[PDB]
Amino acid sequence: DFGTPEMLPHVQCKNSTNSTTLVSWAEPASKHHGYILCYKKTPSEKCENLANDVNSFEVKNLRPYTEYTVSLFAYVIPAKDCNFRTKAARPGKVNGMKTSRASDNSINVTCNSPYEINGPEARYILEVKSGGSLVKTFNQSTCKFVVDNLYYSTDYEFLVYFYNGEYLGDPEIKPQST
Amino acid sequence: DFGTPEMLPHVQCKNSTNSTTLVSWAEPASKHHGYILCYKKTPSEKCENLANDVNSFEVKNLRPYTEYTVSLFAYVIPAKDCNFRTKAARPGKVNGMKTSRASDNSINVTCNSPYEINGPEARYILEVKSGGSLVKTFNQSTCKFVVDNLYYSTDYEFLVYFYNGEYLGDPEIKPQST
Ligand SMILES: *[C@@H]1O[C@H](CO)[C@@H](O)[C@H](O)[C@H]1NC(C)=O
Ligand SMILES: *[C@@H]1O[C@H](CO)[C@@H](O)[C@H](O)[C@H]1NC(C)=O
Ligand SMILES: *[C@@H]1O[C@H](CO)[C@@H](O)[C@H](O)[C@H]1NC(C)=O
Ligand SMILES: *[C@@H]1O[C@H](CO)[C@@H](O)[C@H](O)[C@H]1NC(C)=O
Ligand SMILES: *[C@@H]1O[C@H](CO)[C@@H](O)[C@H](O)[C@H]1NC(C)=O
Ligand SMILES: *[C@@H]1O[C@H](CO)[C@@H](O)[C@H](O)[C@H]1NC(C)=O
Repeated sequence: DFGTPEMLPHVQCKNSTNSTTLVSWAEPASKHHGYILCYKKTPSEKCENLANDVNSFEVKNLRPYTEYTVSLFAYVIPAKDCNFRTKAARPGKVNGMKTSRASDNSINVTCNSPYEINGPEARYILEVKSGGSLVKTFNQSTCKFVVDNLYYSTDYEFLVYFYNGEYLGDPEIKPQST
Repeated sequence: DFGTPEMLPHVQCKNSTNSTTLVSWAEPASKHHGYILCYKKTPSEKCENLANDVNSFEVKNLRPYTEYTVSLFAYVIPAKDCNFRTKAARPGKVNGMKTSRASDNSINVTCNSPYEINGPEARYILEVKSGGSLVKTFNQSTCKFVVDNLYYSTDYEFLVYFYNGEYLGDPEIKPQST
């Protein structure tokens, strides 16, 4: 109906930066208005000629946990797009793992996300070991752990794994004494 | 016309793996056929409510050298999609840089692509230094360099930079003697 959320014509957005753009549109004199800005990555179609007279094809080299759309075209020598999602895989290792003394018997552990997530979620698992024995374990949304109440002159190992909702990746291991 | 490249109905593609899928379609008894399989990443629209009665908006936190599409919706409190591309940025550092002796006065240098490309191309720049002086330079598509005819008992530094068609990133530096 008139005044309900409708798409706006003549929108400008080309004045971009490496990480931003300025989106601008016509100024209505008329009344008071609310707005919804919508955006997505423009994906480019990748086409290939298969072998003649084949019934199936294995599409390879796809990224894990990614939504894709396929279409087939035939020629002699309404059709809907087919949607699928690749299965999840093991994520990569965390980046920039830093182990630091917070106090006399306290250690602070920080890291940044892996580049390859490969799944629906993002969690950080920290294992704390001494002489190969599990001393403490933590599971968080943010890779900022405060590990306190440890023994005074002890060698500890800190193992941070990324969890993507389906898989645990390899740990980034860092030694740190008290 | 009849027999020219037309989109095929009833295509199946859901039996995926972490990096592949099986795409299958109806077997025509009729004649001999050629095929084009087309695919792309299905991008998800990200919508947000802006402030009321505004004329412009700065879309931030975008990836460098990425194509995007924007649309605006107004409501009281044919319109085309607007396409743009973020500008290029400095790529990241190369991964897994390995320096090895190929012979007595020969060194082999290998690395893998950075995670962040941020531009249209992919090239590897290798600088070879001795006592801070530039000895050799190479520019290649593949990060596999064979550095021969060096002096016999000399310390050299190998600096590999990634070039993305617009920017050079930071070097990965590795010492290697002959
Ligand atoms: C992808 O799946 C195969 C089959 O299970 C597995 O061997 C491979 O490790 C997987 N990749 C990752 C990164 O999980
Ligand atoms: C340890 O991290 C906490 C935040 O999680 C912070 O308040 C504290 O100052 C940090 N200590 C050191 C030594 O960085
Ligand atoms: C970490 O916690 C989440 C809940 O917040 C849970 O679903 C997940 O299973 C835990 N991590 C691992 C590695 O299982
Ligand atoms: C993005 O652009 C700004 C402005 O020139 C610059 O300071 C910043 O370093 C750029 N980022 C990269 C990774 O090139
Ligand atoms: C050096 O690399 C070349 C390929 O570029 C290969 O033929 C040669 O065997 C390599 N040598 C060593 C020591 O790996
Ligand atoms: C490397 O070579 C390409 C041509 O193949 C050239 O366009 C580019 O300028 C060179 N690299 C750098 C860092 O300029």
